[PDB]
Amino acid sequence: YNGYLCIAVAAGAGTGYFLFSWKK
Repeated sequence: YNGYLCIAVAAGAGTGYFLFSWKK
């Protein structure tokens, strides 16, 4: 049930904490 698309990248991006996503 909806387990892909913007999931791998998301989880992959936000795998750790935030990363560049919320670059300091």
